[PDB]
Amino acid sequence: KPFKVTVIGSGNWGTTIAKVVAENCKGYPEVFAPIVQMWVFEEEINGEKLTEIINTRHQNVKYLPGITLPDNLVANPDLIDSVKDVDIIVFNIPHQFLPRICSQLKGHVDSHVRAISCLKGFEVGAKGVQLLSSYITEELGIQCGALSGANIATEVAQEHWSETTVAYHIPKDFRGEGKDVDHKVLKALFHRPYFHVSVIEDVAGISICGALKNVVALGCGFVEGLGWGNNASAAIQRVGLGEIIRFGQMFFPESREETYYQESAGVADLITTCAGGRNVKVARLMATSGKDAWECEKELLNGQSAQGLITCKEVHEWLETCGSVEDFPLFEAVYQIVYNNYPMKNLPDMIEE
Amino acid sequence: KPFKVTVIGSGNWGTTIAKVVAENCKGYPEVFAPIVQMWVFEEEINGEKLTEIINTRHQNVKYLPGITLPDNLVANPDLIDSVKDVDIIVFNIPHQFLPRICSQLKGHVDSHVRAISCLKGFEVGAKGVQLLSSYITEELGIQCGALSGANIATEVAQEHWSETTVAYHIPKDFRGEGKDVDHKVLKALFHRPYFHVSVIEDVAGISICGALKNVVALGCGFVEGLGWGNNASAAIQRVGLGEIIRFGQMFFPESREETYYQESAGVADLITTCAGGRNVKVARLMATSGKDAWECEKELLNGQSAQGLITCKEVHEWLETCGSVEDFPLFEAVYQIVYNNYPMKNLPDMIEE
Repeated sequence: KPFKVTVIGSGNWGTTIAKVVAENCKGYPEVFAPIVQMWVFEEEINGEKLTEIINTRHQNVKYLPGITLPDNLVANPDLIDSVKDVDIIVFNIPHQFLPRICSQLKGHVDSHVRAISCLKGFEVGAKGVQLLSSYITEELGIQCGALSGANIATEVAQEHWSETTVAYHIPKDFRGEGKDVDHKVLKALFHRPYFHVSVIEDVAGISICGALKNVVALGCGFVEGLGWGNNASAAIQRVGLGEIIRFGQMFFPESREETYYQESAGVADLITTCAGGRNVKVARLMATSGKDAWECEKELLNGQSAQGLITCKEVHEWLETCGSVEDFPLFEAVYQIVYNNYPMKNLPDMIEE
Repeated sequence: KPFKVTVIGSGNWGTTIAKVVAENCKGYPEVFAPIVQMWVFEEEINGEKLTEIINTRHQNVKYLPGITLPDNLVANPDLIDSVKDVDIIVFNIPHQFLPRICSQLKGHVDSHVRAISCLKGFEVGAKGVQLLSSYITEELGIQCGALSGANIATEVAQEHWSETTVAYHIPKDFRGEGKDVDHKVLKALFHRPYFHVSVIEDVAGISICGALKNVVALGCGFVEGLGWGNNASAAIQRVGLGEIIRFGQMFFPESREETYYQESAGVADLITTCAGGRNVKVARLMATSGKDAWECEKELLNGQSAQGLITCKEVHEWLETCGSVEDFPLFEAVYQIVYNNYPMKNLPDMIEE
């Protein structure tokens, strides 16, 4: 009768929503089962199992240090055991691990199971476009939504106020109240006083913003680094928002314009990304120094990557196979500056209408 | 036959817009008359006349120093002489001088004259709402549009790339091509490679943004100063944008939602204002110190004011007479914090949906 929730991922973002979910399961005992399972890929810190470190003193010592986890958030090293007659699966693993997790879950989940994908962005390249939520559905046979917004795992964990959008299309095989998941169940599952949740249907809209915003953030960084200021940056954000809407309606049609300017996953996530982050910082240094993206990527983010560098190439490849490159001058301009040696100062002329 | 253009202004924005217009008049000799007149309220410098300082060596030494003005930008101390059968009037003076300029132009303009107001914002209070372009139309009997975007006179003058929206409803009195002004004439009049122009109809939409953005910028400052970061700020911008749309469509129902998220006057102007400026800076200090607004206004802005402080009171008064206070929780929250002594930390609970 009540909904059993499992989180598949355990990382930064994985541990953090699993806490969000565990706090709501305790908060609504008539709706959700008391215990929340979290799939942790077994690792040993100082010869001690990570799964047991979490199952008292309640801290993900490696991926989320200093954050006290509820009591009902139980770590599980077995993927199939964590899924043992689950109702709601919250997918929170890096994109490169999705094919592994899906192949391992095939024939072990359940037709009744409904899922939510916390994986930001979508699949884009020369061969086509695909939502990661749709990959889950066609490799598991389960209904799958998305969670995305202007948020960072570190801030949500420290209970710093931010928002998120949760998108889910109610399926045909729905049977209502205390039996299946609707927008009320999803609102109760994720909403916290420090984490405002808006529940919608548009899974496509929420998803494309998560990737495309990073291409726009590069254009803002270029413009900031050149010393053009806030007004020039705000102009790229406006042009960028328009290109995100255009991309969504062209390839997912399907998608509501409203999602892009009304939701956290849209406009708010674009604003925060263009204000500060990996993509804007790398682009700003490219303009300051004159070094190429990857030189700047190495210098500032050491380990990690500015995902917009990959996205602008992938979007370009998809648009070349569509014959729709002319329709997105900002996306094209960012690609031309990053990969080829386009002047950067020519950005206004390239986007000029 | 060609369009004679006059700018009523001479200040920061006035001289800058007159430079933009003079550049385009020289650029389109088949559309506009060669000379552009600029009304300058006579003042003496080195005991010298400001009007003659501009009419060679072409510099507004007091209001726009270091900026070389074309050749065809002629300063005029006589209001009526500057309007000497003129086709297009560009109003660019501070809000407090609009009743003076209008009362002095009454019975001296000409019915065929079309105008553009560069005066940001609109009139709001307990008694009602009014566009300042509508005040011009009701006092002069001339059609009047608006010019607003994410821009600063200083940057546009320096030819630093930015954008603007120009809004104008084509009237019933319209003739067509080389006889009257349409969106093509307005695009040619204001568009520059360093100043991108988008021409629309929605005069109401672009006007309300110019005032309301400062109420939102206060909410961002509060949230930043509390140490909640970019994600919390982006959330207030998202909520704020929604409240600007809601306000526009409630009180100027002929307003298009599109204007708010597609145009420079909308989303871009909101982004730049919330990123940096008087309103965000004062609000940030209010959170940092704990002093009241005006104590913070004196400490940073010296001989300048954060308009949003007045606007949040004026909007509240209008909403009280409408009985629509509940519909705008963010606008109400900003008010309550500024005027009364509302905790500021309660901002998420006040806007919670």
